[PDB]
Order: sequence, then C-alpha cells, then structure tokens
Amino acid sequence: DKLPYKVADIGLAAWGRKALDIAENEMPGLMRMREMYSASKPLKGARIAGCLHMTVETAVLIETLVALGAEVRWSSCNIFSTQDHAAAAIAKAGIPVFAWKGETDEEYLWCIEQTLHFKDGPLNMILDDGGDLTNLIHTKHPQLLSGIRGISEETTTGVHNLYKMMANGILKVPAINVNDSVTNSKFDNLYGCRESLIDGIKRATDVMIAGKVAVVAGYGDVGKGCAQALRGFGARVIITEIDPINALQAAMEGYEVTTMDEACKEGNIFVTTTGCVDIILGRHFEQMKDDAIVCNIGHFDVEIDVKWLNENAVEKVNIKPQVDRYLLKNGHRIILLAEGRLVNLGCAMGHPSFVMSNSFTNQVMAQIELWTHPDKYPVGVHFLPKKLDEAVAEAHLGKLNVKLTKLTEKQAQYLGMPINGPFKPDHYRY
Amino acid sequence: DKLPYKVADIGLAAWGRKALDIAENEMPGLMRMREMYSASKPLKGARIAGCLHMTVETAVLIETLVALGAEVRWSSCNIFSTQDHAAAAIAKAGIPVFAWKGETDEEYLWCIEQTLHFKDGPLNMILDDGGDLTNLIHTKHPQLLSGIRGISEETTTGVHNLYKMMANGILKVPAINVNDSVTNSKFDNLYGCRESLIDGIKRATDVMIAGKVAVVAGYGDVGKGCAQALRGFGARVIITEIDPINALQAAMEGYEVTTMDEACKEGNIFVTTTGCVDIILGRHFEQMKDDAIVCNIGHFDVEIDVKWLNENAVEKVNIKPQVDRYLLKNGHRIILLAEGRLVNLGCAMGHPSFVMSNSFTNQVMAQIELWTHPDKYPVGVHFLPKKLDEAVAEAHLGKLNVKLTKLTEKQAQYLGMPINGPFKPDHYRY
Amino acid sequence: DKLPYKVADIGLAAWGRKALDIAENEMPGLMRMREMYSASKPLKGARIAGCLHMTVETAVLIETLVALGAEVRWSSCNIFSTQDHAAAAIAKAGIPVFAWKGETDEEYLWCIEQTLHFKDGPLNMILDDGGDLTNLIHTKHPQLLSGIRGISEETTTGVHNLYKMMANGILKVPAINVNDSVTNSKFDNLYGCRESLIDGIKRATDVMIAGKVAVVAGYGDVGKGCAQALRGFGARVIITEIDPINALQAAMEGYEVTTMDEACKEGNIFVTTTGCVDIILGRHFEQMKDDAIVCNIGHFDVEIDVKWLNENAVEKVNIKPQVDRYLLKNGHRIILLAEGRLVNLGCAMGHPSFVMSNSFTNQVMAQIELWTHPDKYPVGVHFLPKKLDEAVAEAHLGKLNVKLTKLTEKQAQYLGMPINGPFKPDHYRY
Amino acid sequence: DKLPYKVADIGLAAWGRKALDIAENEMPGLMRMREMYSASKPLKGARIAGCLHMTVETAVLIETLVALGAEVRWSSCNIFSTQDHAAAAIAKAGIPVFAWKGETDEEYLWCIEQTLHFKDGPLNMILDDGGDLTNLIHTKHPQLLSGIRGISEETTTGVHNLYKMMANGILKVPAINVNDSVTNSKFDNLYGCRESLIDGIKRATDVMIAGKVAVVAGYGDVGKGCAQALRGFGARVIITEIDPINALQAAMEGYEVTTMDEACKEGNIFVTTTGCVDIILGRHFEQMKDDAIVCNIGHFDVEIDVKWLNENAVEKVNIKPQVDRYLLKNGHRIILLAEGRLVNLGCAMGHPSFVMSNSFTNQVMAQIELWTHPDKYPVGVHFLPKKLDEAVAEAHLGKLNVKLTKLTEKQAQYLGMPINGPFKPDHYRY
Ligand SMILES: NC(=O)c1ccc[n+]([C@@H]2O[C@H](COP(=O)([O-])OP(=O)(O)OC[C@H]3O[C@@H](n4cnc5c(N)ncnc54)[C@H](O)[C@@H]3O)[C@@H](O)[C@H]2O)c1
Ligand SMILES: NC(=O)c1ccc[n+]([C@@H]2O[C@H](COP(=O)([O-])OP(=O)(O)OC[C@H]3O[C@@H](n4cnc5c(N)ncnc54)[C@H](O)[C@@H]3O)[C@@H](O)[C@H]2O)c1
Ligand SMILES: NC(=O)c1ccc[n+]([C@@H]2O[C@H](COP(=O)([O-])OP(=O)(O)OC[C@H]3O[C@@H](n4cnc5c(N)ncnc54)[C@H](O)[C@@H]3O)[C@@H](O)[C@H]2O)c1
Ligand SMILES: NC(=O)c1ccc[n+]([C@@H]2O[C@H](COP(=O)([O-])OP(=O)(O)OC[C@H]3O[C@@H](n4cnc5c(N)ncnc54)[C@H](O)[C@@H]3O)[C@@H](O)[C@H]2O)c1
Ligand SMILES: Nc1ncnc2c1ncn2[C@@H]1O[C@H](CO)[C@@H](O)[C@H]1O
Ligand SMILES: Nc1ncnc2c1ncn2[C@@H]1O[C@H](CO)[C@@H](O)[C@H]1O
Ligand SMILES: Nc1ncnc2c1ncn2[C@@H]1O[C@H](CO)[C@@H](O)[C@H]1O
Ligand SMILES: Nc1ncnc2c1ncn2[C@@H]1O[C@H](CO)[C@@H](O)[C@H]1O
Repeated sequence: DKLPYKVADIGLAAWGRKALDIAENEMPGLMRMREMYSASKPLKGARIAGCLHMTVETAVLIETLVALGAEVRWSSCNIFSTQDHAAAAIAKAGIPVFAWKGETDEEYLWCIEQTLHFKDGPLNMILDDGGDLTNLIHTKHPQLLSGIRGISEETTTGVHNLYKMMANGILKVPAINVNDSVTNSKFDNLYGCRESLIDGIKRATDVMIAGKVAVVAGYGDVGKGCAQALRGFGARVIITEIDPINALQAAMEGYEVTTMDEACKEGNIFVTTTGCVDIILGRHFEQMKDDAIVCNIGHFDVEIDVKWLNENAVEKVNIKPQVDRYLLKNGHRIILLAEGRLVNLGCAMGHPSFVMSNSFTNQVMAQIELWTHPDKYPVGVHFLPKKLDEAVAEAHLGKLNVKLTKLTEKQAQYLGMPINGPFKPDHYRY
Repeated sequence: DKLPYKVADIGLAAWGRKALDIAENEMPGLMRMREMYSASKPLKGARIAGCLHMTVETAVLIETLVALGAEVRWSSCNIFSTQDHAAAAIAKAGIPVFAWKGETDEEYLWCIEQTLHFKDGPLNMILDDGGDLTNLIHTKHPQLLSGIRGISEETTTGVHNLYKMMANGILKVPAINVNDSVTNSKFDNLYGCRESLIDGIKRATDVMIAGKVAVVAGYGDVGKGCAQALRGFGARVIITEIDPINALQAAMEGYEVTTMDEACKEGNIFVTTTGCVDIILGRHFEQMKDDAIVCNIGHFDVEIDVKWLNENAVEKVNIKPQVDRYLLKNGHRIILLAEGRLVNLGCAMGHPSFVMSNSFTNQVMAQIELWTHPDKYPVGVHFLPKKLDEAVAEAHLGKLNVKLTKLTEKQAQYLGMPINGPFKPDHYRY
Repeated sequence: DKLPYKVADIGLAAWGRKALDIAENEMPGLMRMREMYSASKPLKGARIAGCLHMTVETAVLIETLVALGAEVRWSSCNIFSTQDHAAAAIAKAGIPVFAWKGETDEEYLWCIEQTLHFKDGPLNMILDDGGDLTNLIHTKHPQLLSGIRGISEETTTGVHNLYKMMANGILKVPAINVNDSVTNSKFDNLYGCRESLIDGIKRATDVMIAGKVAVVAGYGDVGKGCAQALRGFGARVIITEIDPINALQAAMEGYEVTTMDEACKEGNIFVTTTGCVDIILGRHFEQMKDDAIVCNIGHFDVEIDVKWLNENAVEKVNIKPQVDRYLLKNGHRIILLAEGRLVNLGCAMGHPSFVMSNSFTNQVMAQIELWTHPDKYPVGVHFLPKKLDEAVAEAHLGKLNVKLTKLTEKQAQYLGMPINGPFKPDHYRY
Repeated sequence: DKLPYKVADIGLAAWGRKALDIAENEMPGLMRMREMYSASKPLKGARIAGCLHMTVETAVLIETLVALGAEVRWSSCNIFSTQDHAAAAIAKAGIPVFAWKGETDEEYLWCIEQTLHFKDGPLNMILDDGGDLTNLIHTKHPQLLSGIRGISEETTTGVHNLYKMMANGILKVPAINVNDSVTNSKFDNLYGCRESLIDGIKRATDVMIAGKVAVVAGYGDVGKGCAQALRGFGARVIITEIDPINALQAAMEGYEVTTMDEACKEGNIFVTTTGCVDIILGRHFEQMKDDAIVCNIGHFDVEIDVKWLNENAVEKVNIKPQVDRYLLKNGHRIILLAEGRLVNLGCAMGHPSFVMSNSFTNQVMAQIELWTHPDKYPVGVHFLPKKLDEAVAEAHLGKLNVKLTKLTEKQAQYLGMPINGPFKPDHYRY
C-alpha cells in the first residue's frame, strides 16, 4: 500500500514531456511564479495533496509547486479527465501520482487516499478542484485536520460546501476561495468555455455550426462565452434564463431570450450552462428537430435528463466514443454528447493552456498565502487579495504583448490610488 | 426671489409635451413605477430637490416622482445639457424648474438654490447627479441638513465625495450609491455610451468610421461600450490602460493595447473614457495624423489638454457649434469636438430613453427607500438591495419581449435560492 | 434665360468653402485624380452636364473635373438632396450651378435644362445619377445627341434604362455603367448605407437600437450593410428575401430569414432595402407593435405603402421635419420616416465623404475614358476596365494607411498575372 | 488488373455506413437530387470516372449519381484525404473504388487508371477535382476522348488548365466550370475554410486563439473566411494583399493590412490563403516570435518555404502526426502544421457535410446537363446556368428552416423578372 505512483503506462513520459514543453510557453503565470519564487522556495515544508484533473496543464502546475520547493502527491479529481502521457511525465519526474483514464469509483477513492500520506507524515496543505479531497479528509481522516494548514478551492460546488461546513462549525481549516478572483472566474468560466465549446462539438459531430439555431440555457459566465462562441460561427443563439439581470444582458447583445419549452422546438444544437438540474426533459426531446445535438458544459450530467432517453428511446446506437444517437418513438434522432457530462472535457482537450495558466497561478498564490501567512487566515473561507489578482493578470500581458500604461504621481494622486496599488474597489465587476 | 420657475421659453411646452409622450413608451421602468405606486403615493410629504441634466428623460423622471406623490423642484446639473422644450413642458405642468440652455456660472448656482425652498419649508430629500446639490447645501445651508432624510447619488465623482465627507465625519445625511446597481452601472456606463458615442461623432463630423484607426483610452465600462461601438462600424480600435485586468480583458477581444504615446501616431479618431487627467497632451497632438478627430466622453474636459491647443496652435477655426479645427505648427489640422467636454452630451442628445429608464428607475427606488425606510439607512453611503436591482431589470424585459424562465421548487431548492428571491451573490460581477 | 447660376443664397459660400476643405481630406481618390491629371488637363474641350445630388462631396467632384480642365454645368438630380452652402461655394467659384433645397417639379426640370448649353455650344458629355439628364435630352433635345460623346450612369435605374434604350435602338450615345465597378458598387451600396442607416434613424427618432428586433427586407448589398449596421448596435435582425442565394447568405451569418408577413409581428424597426414595390402594406402595419419605426433606404418611396397610411390612419401627427407618427384604428402608433423616401438622404447627410470619394473617382475615370478613348466605346453601355477599378482602390489605401504587398517576378509568373496588371478574372465576385 | 475495388480494409464498411447515415441528414442538396431524379434515372448510360478526395461526403455524392442511375468508378484525387471507412462502405456497396490513406505516387496514378474502364467499355463522363483525371486521359488515353461526353471541374487549378488546353486547341471535350457557381464558390471557399480553419489548428496545437495576433496572407474568399473565423475567437488579425480592392475590403472590416515582411514580426499564428508561392520565407521565419504556429490552407505546400526550414533549422522534432517543431539558430521554435500542406484537410476532417452538400449538388447538376444536353455544350468550358445555382441554394433553405418570400405578379412585373426565374444579372457579385 506504499506505491510511489500509479499511472496507466510509465512509457508515455517521453511524449508527455514533449507536451509540457510546448505548454509551458503558453502558461506565463506559472512560469513567472517559477522565476519569482524558485529561489525563495516559499513552499518548503509544505506537503500538498493535489486533486485536480490530471492533464498537461496541471502537470505544469505540479512542477511549479515543486519548483517553489514543496512536496506534492496528486490524484485526478475526475475519472476521465486524466491524460496518461501527462501523468506519465509527472511519474517519471519522481512525483507521486495516482491518475489514469477511466478509473473505477473504488479506484478513484483509492487514488485520492494515496496522496494523503508522505514519508515525513501526512499532508499539511490541500489543493482542491471540487472538494473531494477536502470532504474525504474531513469525514474519514479527522486526525490529520489539526495538521493541515490550508485549503484552496476553485470550484463553485467545492467553495459552497466550504461555506456550509464553516457555517455549521465543521470546517476545521482556513480555505481560500480562489474561484472568485477575476482572472480565475473569467478565464475558467468565460474564456475557457468559449474557446472549447465548439471544439468539443466539432470533434464529436464535425457538424457545421453556421446557419444553425443553437439554444443555450443559462447566461452566466460560461453561458456568455458559449453564446459568443456559437455566434462567432454564424449560428443564431437563443437563451433561456431565470435571472432577470442576465436575461437583460443577453437581450442587449442581440440574442433572443425565451423558455426551453418554446425553444426546444427551434433548436438545432443545445448547450446547457447551469449548475441547475432538469433543464432539458422528455417533453423537450419529443419536440426537438430531427438529429438535434444535445450536450452539456455545465458541471454535472445533471442538466440533461439522460435517463429519460435511455428509457423512452427505441434504439440507442453508439456512433463513436462519447457520441451516441437515440431514436425516438416519433422518428426523430437525438445526438447526445459526452453521455451528458462536460462536453469540453469529454470531447475536447478541455480548456487551453493559457487560460489554465491564469486560474492556476491563482492556485499557486493561494498556497503561498495560506502556508506563509497562516496568521492572516483564521478558519473560514477567504478571498485572494485584489492586488494579487492584478498580479496574475500583469504576468500574462507579456505573452500577448500589451503595453500597460503606468499611472503618474499627479494622476495617481488625482485618482486617489497607489501608482502600483489596487486600481479598483472590491465591489468592482469588470 | 420667489419665482415659480425659470425656463428659456414657456411656449416650447406644446412640443416638449410631444416628446415626453414618445419618450414614455421607451421608459418602462419609470412607467411601471407610476403604475405600482401612483396609488400608494409612497413619496407623500417628500420635498425632492433634483439636480440632473434637464432633458426629456429627466422630465419623465420628474413627473414620475410627482405621480408617486411628492413635491419636486428641479435644476439641471449642467449648463448646456438642458433641453428648453423639455423644461418648457415641466414648467407648464406647474412644476418649479430653473433650467435653460447655456446659463452662466452665477445663473447655475442661482438655479440650484431655487430648489432649496418649498412653500412648506425647505427640502427633505436630495436627488443628485454630481453632488453639486449635495455640496452646496452641506457648506452653505447646514441648517437644512437636520431636515433632509436622504441623498441619492448616481455619479462616480458624486459618490466618491460622499464616501469622503462620511469618512471625515462631514456627511450628515444617509445616501444611497445608486450608481453601483448593475442595471444602472451597465446602462449609464456601457450601453449608454455605446449607443451614443458615434452619434455625437457623426453629427459633429459626419465622418466615416469604418476603415479608420480609433484609439480609446480606458477599457472600463464606458471604454468597453465605445470600443464595441467603433468596432461594429469597421474601425480598428486600439486601447490604452493602466489596469492589467481590463487590459487583459481587451486583448481577449482582439483589440490591441498599447500606450497613448505609441498610439497617438496611428490613431484617426481618439476617444478618452477615463476619470483621469492628462490623457492626451501636446506631445501626442504633434504626432497625430492630419485631421485627427479628438473628443472625450469621460466626465470632464480634464482628459484632453485643450489649453495646449489654444496655446501652441497657429489658428483655431470654428467649423460649427461644438466643432473646432486647430492648425498646428507642422501642417496638420486637429478637429476637436465639444471643446473637450462630453461629446455625447455636447454633440448628441445624450443617451437613449430606454437606457435612461434603467438608471432612473434605480433613482426612483432610492427615493422610496430612503424616505420610507429611514430606519434602515443610518448616515452613510448605502447600496440598493439586489432584489431591487433585478426589479429594475424585470421591468424592462417587457418592452423588448423576452420570456423569463421561472425557477421551480425542486430547482430553486437544488440551487438553494428563493424562486423569486435574489438569484446571485453580492460579489457577483455579471 | 441665360443666368450664370441659381442657388438658394450666394452668401453661404464662405461656409460651403469651409466644408469643401475638411471634406477634401476625406476624398483621396478625387484629390489624386487632381494630382495625376491637373497638368494634363485630359478633359479639355469637354463640356460636362452634371446631374447629381448637389452636396459637399459632389462639389469636390465638380471642382475635380474642372481641375482636369473641363467646362461643367450642374443641377442636382434630387429636389431635396441639395446642400445650399455646398452649391453656394461652387457658384462663387464661377461655376454654373442650378441647385437649391426643395425646388418644384417645374423648377427641377428647369434646373437640368440650364446645364444643356454652354457659351461655345451645347454639352458633349453627360454625368448622370438617375438618367434624368439622359432621358430629358434623348426625348426633348435629340439635336444635341450627335454632339454628345458619352454618358456615365451610376444608378441601377439609370443603368437599366440605358440597357433598354440600347436594346430598342434608342440609345444614341455610348455609356459606361460606372455602377458595376467593385469600388463603386460596394461603397455606394454596402459601406455607404451601413455607415448612415442608423445615423438617419438616430437623428430622426434618437431611439435606442440595442435590444430591438429590426426587420430588414432584402439581403442585397444595401441590405447586407444595414443588417450588419443594426447588428453591431445590439438589435436582433430578421431578413426577408426572394433570392435563395442571398437568403442562404443571410442564414449563414446568423440572421433569421422569414416573410414580411410573419416578420411584421415581431419587428420594432423596419428598413426596406429593395428596388421592389409593396414590401410593407396595410396588412403589415395593422400587425406592427406600438410605436414601430418604419423607414426605407431602397431607392424610391415605392417600397412602403405610405398612401395606405394617409388613408386608413385616424390622425397623422408631425413630430418634426421628415418624422411623422400615424395613429391606427387599433391603438398602435407608427413612426414613419422621410415620408417613405430615402432615410439616409432624408434624415442624415447621406453617405460619408470617403465613401463618395470611391464612387466619384470611378465617375471621373469614366469621363476621361469616354472622352479620350471614343474609339474604344461604340454606342452601347460599357463597363470600366478592371485595372482601373483597382486604381480607384489603390488610391484610398493611403488614407487608411495600408501597406499593399507587391507581387514578385517569380510569384507573378507562378500566378500567371502581371505584377501590376489586373489580379483577378472578370467574373470574380470579391 | 481487373479488380472490383481496392480499399484499405473492407471490414470498416459497417462503420462507414454509420457515418453516411448521419452525414446524409446534413446534405439536403444531394438528398433532394435523389428525390427529384431517383425515378427519372437521368444519368442512365453514363459511366462516370470520379476523382475526388474519397471521404464520407463524397460517399454521399457517389451514391447520389448511382441513385440517378449511373455507373461510377472512383479514386481519391489526393493520397491522404481518403477516409478508409468511407471508402469501405462504398466498396461493400458493390461500387468500384480505388482509394485508401497515404498511397504512393505510383499507387495513386494506378488508382485513377482503374476508373477509366467499365465492363461495357471506357468512361463517357469525367468528374474532376483537380484535373488529374482529365490530364491523365487527355495525354495517355487519347483514344477514349471522342468517347467522353463531358468534364465537370471544380478547382481553380483544374478549371484554369481547362481554359488553357481549350485556348491551345487541346481540350477535346466540353467542360463545365462548376467552381464559379455562387453556392459552390462561396461554400467551398468561404464558409468551408471558415468552419474548419481553427478546428485544424485546435486539434493540431490545441492552442488558444484569443489574445493572439494572427497573420493571414490573402483576402480572397478563403482568406476572408479564415479572417472572420480567427476574429470571432478573439485574435487580432492582420492581412496581406496584392489586390488593392481586396485590401480595401479588409480595411473596411477593421483589419490591418500590411506586408508579410513587417507582419512576420508581429504574428503568433500564420495562415496562408493563396494560390501563390513564396509567401513565407526564411527572412520571415527568422523574425517570428518564439513558438509561432505556421500553417497553410491555400492549395499546395507551395506557399510556405518548408524546404528552407528543413535546411536552415538546427533540430526538427515531431510533436505528433502532421505537427512538427523546428528549432532556429536563434533560439525560437516554429510549429509547422500539415508539413505545409492543406491544414484543414491534414489536421481536420476537411469541410463539414452541409457545405460539401452545396458544391457537390453543383457537381451532380453539371453531370446531368453535360450528359443530357450535349447539344447545349460545344467543346469549351461552360458555366452552370444561374437558374440552377439558385436551385442548389433553395434546396438548402429547408435544413436551416428559412422562409423564402415569393415574388408576386405585380412585384415581379415591376421588377421585370420571372416570379421564379433568375432574380439577378449575371455580373451580380452577391
Ligand atoms: N465545463 C467547464 O469547463 C466549466 C468551467 C467553469 C464552470 N463550469 C460550470 O458551469 C456552471 C455554470 O457556471 P457559471 O460561472 O456561468 O455560473 P453562473 O452562476 O454565472 O450562471 C449560471 C446561470 O444559470 C442560470 N440558470 C439557473 N437555473 C436556470 C434554469 N433552470 N434555466 C435557465 N437558466 C438557469 C442563472 O440565472 C445564471 O445566470 C457551473 O455548474 C460551473 O461549475 C464548467
Ligand atoms: N458621458 C457619459 O455619458 C458618461 C456616463 C457614465 C460614466 N461616464 C464617465 O466616464 C468615466 C469612466 O467611467 P467608467 O464607468 O468606465 O469608469 P471605470 O472606473 O470602469 O474605468 C476607467 C478606466 O480607466 C482606466 N484608466 C485610468 N487612467 C488611465 C490612463 N491614464 N490611461 C489609460 N487608461 C486609464 C482605468 O484602468 C479603468 O479601467 C468616468 O469619469 C465616468 O463618470 C460618462
Ligand atoms: N439610399 C442609398 O444610399 C442607396 C445607395 C445604393 C443603392 N440604393 C438602392 O437600394 C436598392 C437595393 O440596392 P442593392 O444594391 O442592395 O440591390 P440588390 O439588387 O443587390 O439587392 C436587392 C435585393 O432585394 C431582394 N428583394 C427583391 N424583392 C424583394 C421582396 N419583395 N421581398 C424581399 N426581398 C426582395 C432581392 O432578392 C435582392 O437580393 C436599389 O433600389 C438601389 O438603387 C440606395
Ligand atoms: N483548403 C481548402 O479547403 C480550399 C477550398 C477552396 C479553395 N482553396 C484554395 O485556396 C487558394 C485561395 O482561394 P480563394 O478562393 O480565396 O482565392 P482568391 O483568388 O479569391 O483570392 C486569393 C487572394 O490572394 C491574394 N494574393 C495573391 N498573391 C498574394 C501575395 N503574394 N501576398 C498577399 N496576397 C496575395 C490575391 O490578391 C487574392 O485576393 C486557392 O489555391 C484555392 O484553390 C482551398
Ligand atoms: N486543460 C485543463 N486542465 C485542468 N483543469 C481543466 C482543464 N480544462 C478545464 N479544466 C477544469 O474543468 C473544471 C470543471 O470540471 C474547471 O474548474 C476547469 O478549471
Ligand atoms: N438623455 C439624458 N438625460 C439625462 N441624463 C443623461 C442623459 N444622457 C446621459 N445622461 C447622464 O450624463 C451623466 C454624465 O454627465 C451620466 O451620469 C448620465 O446618466
Ligand atoms: N453625400 C452624398 N453626395 C452625393 N451623392 C450621395 C451622397 N450620399 C448618397 N448619395 C447617392 O445617393 C444615391 C441614391 O439616391 C446613391 O447612388 C449615392 O451615390
Ligand atoms: N469533406 C470533404 N470531402 C470532399 N472534398 C472536400 C472536403 N473538404 C474539403 N474538400 C475539398 O478540398 C478541395 C481542395 O483540395 C476543395 O475543392 C474542397 O471542395
């Protein structure tokens, strides 16, 4: 029970390494963190248990925490999101990794647990992207809690659960809600899904986007990026919403807002961008035009009533991996992607490296704070300082070559703000 | 010193009334406020002293506070923003108004003061769009303070000043920062300027936008709307910024971000969207291509070094009202609009009615809260509740015919939010 | 009957001249033609009878033909398109002009005739923008025909008529269909209306474009530009078409194509971009939403059933010049612009100078060809050579600063085309 | 030498059939052709020798000519474009096919030849996508010429060669230049590359498009679609052109036009869209930013100086199939895709089915004309009638659900055109 790592095939490393090379040039934030802190080794003594989809970009993250001098043990937060050659490299790198494609629920749980203990004791830091690493511990390894200094969550569902545990006096460790940074929120949510929604759809169906009517349920950040992605292609986007402010937003950009009920008749493509359930049900499926393409990029296979399909469907033919085509009792066909799960993760390579570098530099900064500024973070879920958000940004202005103008004493004075200090109030919405 | 009103020409009413008719159909918010509260007359006993550019939209605002039963005395917050026929109507309507186009600094001040006293005593409520109505009182009419229940500011410069006075124990009245509502911030800043930046430029120069290189300094809300407006026309927009998150924002939309110095060589059109000073100086002007069109939509004639022009310019020819053309010592001409002032306000009819309906419904709500819920607002600068913001929005979804989807018990539950209650956290940035 | 000119007020000149100055910097084409031919005076002995809306841009045109050494006599092709101060300048310039705003049908015809005879005999060249100058002659002044060397038409309706007369052996002069040049078709049709459709609507109604559903009948060039203009603002555009290729074109850009019948129910704004009649009829009007804004930019007040309005409308109130609002027997109002006429011409200053510079340089070239290469053009309607179209273009690449790459011997060869010669086949569609 | 077919693996069929099913729902044109002519069997007696990349869409094409009753023998016009499972199906279908992935030059030539003879004699009809099937015959099988009734080319390089042979009295068969139909040109060139440029780049590099500066050489149709594709993503596109009309075109859409020389310094991504050579050479490569991504979608590996790379490059590492990364003597890396060949064809699944359905229906129609109207087409290269172009379109308006408005006697008359007849002149450019 004392393995050094458990990946699909160690062989893949050489190639996995080829990728981490190309990818690193696209992740300025992490690479900067490496420069600025590789010497300081500000993470020494930290034993980080990371639970985040084991991909090429996470590899760059893992090697960045190590470079900042820290012990790390990783396990993918998803059973399918792993990239064996990515995990290959990290293993060959002499780093404990317990990740591989399509593992069983039992294997998953196993994987995570393998990151709990180091050879100098148990973990003292948690890096989560869903709270599985946090929940598991809190409820099965209470012992270790007193030994953990911090937790950095980056997911809505994880962050929330943190607020809950804290609200119910269960949280026994300070956490930093990384997800609510602007550079983390916008990228992981808006630019991220915008760049990879169609990729997922293309690789799956290779269908033409233009000229098609695409229904997008939810106008949040993710919904916004998808709506902008689909429209950039020539499709006519229709939006459904429950929040009147977001719905106004949509209408002001030219989209048509209506209910899924009315909408399910018009759509050609259907993307669900919510953390809500029962977005698309049988009464909708039976209205859809022949060969409608349904897929979800929200967060769980909980937005599409997949079950109904597998139930009220005549035949279910599998065109290919993660692309099935159900036959309705009315003659119409229904192309369902990723089996209802996240289409960009299930049909594409997830989000680009540059995007991840933004949400991941936030992650590296949370570790540093949490493990170097304990006094600053009492038990509760905290937010990263704004001056540090701007920091994640500025570190990316190089890659794309943008010349940032620098305020001047007079100006700064006039504005009443530090020439380098935070440039906006905390409630600023960008 | 006891006049009932002071407008340019009372005659204009008939026509001004023609406008308030057309205009009302474009301002659902306010018109809804009249429906929902015309009976309750929730503003009874309130004597509101309003200082907001006296336009056709403000007229609809004024008549809306009156319908909600309240005494009102108005004066434009600007010497040129007034629309004599709009002010005409309101006068004929038996409402004290002291506004007219281009008044003198002495007249302006005079105008404001005429709204201070009613025939039942002095004011008890303040509606400001710059803090001039607020400042003037606090420093020349301290008596009346104890008599004032609230203040509702809608301008950055006014809001700030409130925070200050409060910070220095000067503010002696609770205020509601109306400007930070989503439905007010976005419309008054983004959509507002987006709809009218080019209009002001067109009427002024009637120039062709497409094919031109337009330089926009500042990627805030206003900058965002102008950048989107100019690009929709075919211009190649370049942006300058001091904030690394806004600059990243820009770059992610395809714009080129650089410094004004480098930029002043390329630009054909120049729009300044900041609350900053010395954005465009002589060293820029002397770089600009022949016949460059310079104008500012920020907030004051403080962003362009007009002075330098009037100083280092050979001849200054006035093509027409609010449109001058300076001749440089190098052969290049410089078309300067609105004399450096707000171009949409000085070369156009400002923002549209529908937009105004949003930021103004917020205004009406602040009045009701502040004067119906004093207990709730101790002296300080407060924010309008979120459930109310959504309210301003929902009231506009009709005009544009958008079908809002309604959450369901199960859903609502799953999401952990009231089926009607606020759908988003307070830090939500939309 | 021998006046030297007939303009509204000669005084206006000083100001008209102010305009021609600013304007000339925006019309590189004509200004280049002036350089390249001011010396050659390639138009000597040519007596041009010009009939084109007498505006500031036409003035720059007029002075450009003269500079190329030619006698010119002008009359506007429209009774309202004229710009008195523009015509003023040209008169003070010692040039026969018979144009002024809103002249009577009898005055119009008069005006045209005054350009027929010079003090060395009658005209020998025709520059028409509607065929009124061409028709009039052919049927009332046959004598002069044998004396006229050429005709240059730039309008669909004028061009067609030429093809007809020619088809029926009536055409007695060679003509050059200038309208079908790329640089003239695209600018006068697409970029032209795109830049000024909304300006027209703003000045007229000052209404907010965003969030509205705009119906555009016809997806030709003009319709394409209007649809792109309206969408850049945030409106949701719907398109109607009779040609299946244009309709598919629309659908591939994300617009929704449907019939006016179904569309008339949704629309908030209505732009007709055809040369067809009966596009919007009573059965539509009685379907439109309250305060719908109807206007036409096609070519004649023949696309909207204005008549029906004036007939089946209860009351017709005139909000202001060129903006009326009919009241229907059902409670809905209808804002009708420019009285059914060209809205950009009737509510704005028409197209911008730079656009005009393109379609007018085409015009200047036709004159030169037709009058310097008679042998090349036998009686019939001809097209401007392609090498010359590219010429009109190359002449504008300077204003907007574009670095045109130059083919190289090896390349040119490989491509099989002249390094400077036409780069494209004649059926090329750009 | 009498094989019935030669494909990679016959087994693949079942799956290939799976595809042809899904695909057929996206190609309304061909599916319509099947309806309208399945009975007539208007192609009876025709023995078609098809040479077109053997993919899933060509499969649908092949089965469409057969359904119209015709013998067919196919061979891919490219050595790599073939799709073994697609070819699989067609073989299992009892159809002579000689296609498989990556065949040798000797094999290719062999494959083509296998379609020349049927069991009732040689071919009497040619369907070419490059003229390899035409050339080969004309120069090695002159006998058969007199036996061939028609040739339908769809490629620039093929069409041209036709005009040549004809110009040099070599062409001994009438041909129909299908490529110049609007529905074929626009789709195969504009919409086609627009939908699949980024897909090719994504699968290849999985790089993030937004925030990047993309250089596109050539503003033709393909260049136009690529430029619109990249911009919709958020990149800043810069264009290079030799044609002044296209360069103006670009500048009027907001792009920046300049020379490759100057541009090669700025670019992050480089797409070459010409039929020209030596677009990107060593002097450029040595200027490119680190990790620049170079790829070409023109028509041959002739636009990028690949050779130079393989010559002046230190090391060339192969990241993966069709994705190499050269290391320069200056430290910068250069990611070269598809080895310089067509990136959408070499890194993606080419163009979508719907697009192909357009350019392929054109193809089916040319066969019918050419083989049912010989008398109509004397030896020379002809264009498909316009009434038939609109036909290809109308046939697709269904899929996307667009309601085509139908002219009316009065209207039609007014317009002077047949209510169903062609709605536009031949020189119309859409
Ligand atoms: N797949 C990915 O790469 C990825 C990346 C980030 C986030 N996400 C997930 O996507 C989901 C949405 O994220 P977000 O940042 O846009 O959230 P968000 O909170 O900004 O927006 C969600 C939107 O859903 C709308 N909505 C809720 N219930 C609805 C219903 N029944 N019908 C229509 N609209 C409804 C809400 O009004 C809201 O505006 C989350 O579950 C999130 O974790 C996925
Ligand atoms: N004319 C109008 O109708 C109208 C309506 C609303 C607001 N405004 C005014 O416009 C201004 C901007 O408003 P906003 O809502 O976008 O503000 P904002 O705070 O959102 O953005 C201002 C932006 O300016 C940038 N900036 C500051 N100094 C700069 C400099 N020297 N060079 C380049 N960029 C610089 C900042 O980084 C910031 O992103 C304010 O003065 C505001 O009151 C005008
Ligand atoms: N106001 C201006 O500044 C200006 C400038 C140039 C041209 N025009 C005029 O605009 C008109 C259109 O010009 P264009 O260049 O786009 O012409 P166009 O020939 O390219 O397109 C006209 C379009 O109208 C469509 N159409 C015809 N009848 C229709 C109907 N009943 N319903 C729906 N669609 C219908 C046609 O299918 C066609 O695509 C002409 O009369 C032209 O002279 C006006
Ligand atoms: N890969 C595909 O799927 C696909 C599909 C259709 C066409 N094509 C090919 O793409 C190429 C271009 O097709 P198109 O329809 O756009 O052609 P096009 O003739 O419409 O445009 C080519 C453009 O290249 C420009 N150009 C030529 N030499 C240049 C140079 N040295 N520098 C800059 N610009 C230069 C020309 O001015 C012209 O506008 C052709 O070889 C064509 O066969 C590829
Ligand atoms: N390439 C990637 N590497 C790591 N995490 C990713 C990638 N693409 C998407 N994600 C993550 O997917 C999560 C949702 O499962 C998001 O929080 C997002 O950060
Ligand atoms: N038409 C209008 N009526 C009243 N205020 C306006 C109008 N257009 C713009 N404004 C105001 O101009 C202010 C800046 O001077 C903004 O806060 C905005 O709300
Ligand atoms: N400013 C202008 N000066 C001269 N002609 C114009 C102008 N704007 C539009 N036009 C002309 O309007 C004609 C249609 O009436 C078009 O052929 C176009 O060239
Ligand atoms: N999926 C496809 N099937 C067949 N031909 C294709 C496909 N995608 C692109 N092409 C062809 O690629 C050719 C250039 O090699 C184009 O003429 C185009 O029609």
